[PDB]
Amino acid sequence: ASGMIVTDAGADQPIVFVNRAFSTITGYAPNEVLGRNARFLQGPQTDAATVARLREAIAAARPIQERILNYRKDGQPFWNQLSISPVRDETGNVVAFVGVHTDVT
Amino acid sequence: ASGMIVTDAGADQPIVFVNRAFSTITGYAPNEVLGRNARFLQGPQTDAATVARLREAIAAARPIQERILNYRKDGQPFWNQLSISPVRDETGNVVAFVGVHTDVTA
Ligand SMILES: Cc1cc2nc3c(=O)[nH]c(=O)nc-3n(C[C@H](O)[C@H](O)[C@H](O)COP(=O)(O)O)c2cc1C
Ligand SMILES: Cc1cc2nc3c(=O)[nH]c(=O)nc-3n(C[C@H](O)[C@H](O)[C@H](O)COP(=O)(O)O)c2cc1C
Repeated sequence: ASGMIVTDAGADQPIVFVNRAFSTITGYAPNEVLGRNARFLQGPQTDAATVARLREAIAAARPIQERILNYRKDGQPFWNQLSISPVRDETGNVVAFVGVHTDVT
Repeated sequence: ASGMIVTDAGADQPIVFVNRAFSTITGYAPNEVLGRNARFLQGPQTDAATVARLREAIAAARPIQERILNYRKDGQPFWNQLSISPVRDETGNVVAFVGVHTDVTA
């Protein structure tokens, strides 16, 4: 099953919602991630260039997909196939971001 | 501000998340809507042909935009500029639906 992360659009894109599969994949319960930026999933072997592409895409509200090394709550690394898209209203304002992720280890 | 509704993909699309603007626009608190299909926003002056287009688009997981007459919790009508899109994983599976809505009553 594919995880889903919804964040606010501004400040530092705090997580406001995760689905069941997010917890299955990452080992984190919703209560311990809500209000945090999803970058806590990253760790020592995460590719910095991949992180920088995500950072630029979110800043510009551009859709992006990456395969990124993430870490479960218990510290185990896994390959996360991640897609992020902005959610926009009719006037083009960004309301939220939505991420979908799949463990492709 | 623009409301956002997230629903499950399956089983008549129950609401799983709303943002604060959803409550400002509709008068419903999250507790009052979680687990329900968003059609409780409709009422007797809602255009049946618009509802049909929504029904067919959601069943097909096709993005759709419509202006639809909706009703606040206490019954006040408002025009809802609504856009609904599926959320897909890399294999194309629909994970959720996301709706963004604005009160465009003149
Ligand atoms: C909706 C959404 C979902 C995200 N999901 C993930 C994720 O699953 N894994 C990850 O490493 N980063 C994820 N990110 C990216 C980080 O939150 C952050 O944007 C990224 O690391 C770049 O920013 P930084 O350089 O400030 O950390 C997500 C971001 C958004 C907006
Ligand atoms: C994510 C999402 C958000 C929705 N938001 C609204 C809304 O704001 N107003 C509305 O009248 N219907 C909304 N709907 C549409 C109804 O939930 C429903 O799909 C539509 O009325 C057609 O179905 P029916 O004939 O089975 O009621 C939304 C649906 C989804 C999936």
